[PDB]
Amino acid sequence: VPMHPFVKALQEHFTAHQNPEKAEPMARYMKNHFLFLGIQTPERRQLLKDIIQLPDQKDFQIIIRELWDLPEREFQAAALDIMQKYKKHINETHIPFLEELIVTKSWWDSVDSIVPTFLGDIFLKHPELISAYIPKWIASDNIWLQRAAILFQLKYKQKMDEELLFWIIGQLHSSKEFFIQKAIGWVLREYAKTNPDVVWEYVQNNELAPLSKREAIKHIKQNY
DNA sequence: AAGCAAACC
DNA sequence: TGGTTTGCT
Repeated sequence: VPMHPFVKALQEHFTAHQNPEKAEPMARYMKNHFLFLGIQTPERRQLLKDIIQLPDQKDFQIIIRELWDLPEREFQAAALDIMQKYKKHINETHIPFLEELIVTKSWWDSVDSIVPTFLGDIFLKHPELISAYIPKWIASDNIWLQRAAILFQLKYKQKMDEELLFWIIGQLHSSKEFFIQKAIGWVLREYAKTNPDVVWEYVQNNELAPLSKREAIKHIKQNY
């Protein structure tokens, strides 16, 4: 049961506007890993906006954590919306907190919302800290930390550390896991928008699961 | 923005 | 495999 007044209010307000009809397909979409209230993003953003109508920064981790502990998935989605409002106060001291969010209530919807934006931004400012986390994540056999290691650079474009990217991919290319094979294909395809020749050379000369290779070269294969 | 792509099956 | 739904940048 949440103790922070803001979370209490959000819980009451979301619950007051739940839609059981929508809840069922939303839950099915996430392979029924989570309960849903049945509130999609536009309404969920409006309901969050109602409650803002913003707690001191000292509270933001407590608020996020309490929301993460609530059963229905919309509360974790709201928590990420809230974390965005504290963007300027998030720094390298918060990486362990982000780790906790990644490995708790884990699924692609939360992890993909955490990793390329919040972790991506942190490691851009603190690239000398990557070696303290990325190898650990690779060795963890937690697929969501592994996906984090792959996707934190997803939006980097010209800022991509190519050698690092390819090393990470090499470490994880033999994973049987769909979410890892797919993340590899995704990040390669995305980076190929920036540096297509380098991605082509990588996939032509380094082993990848067929899913990963196909997804990587989806848009550039017609150029070679 | 709308061009894109995560899921889903 | 590739069409559908939803949401991000």
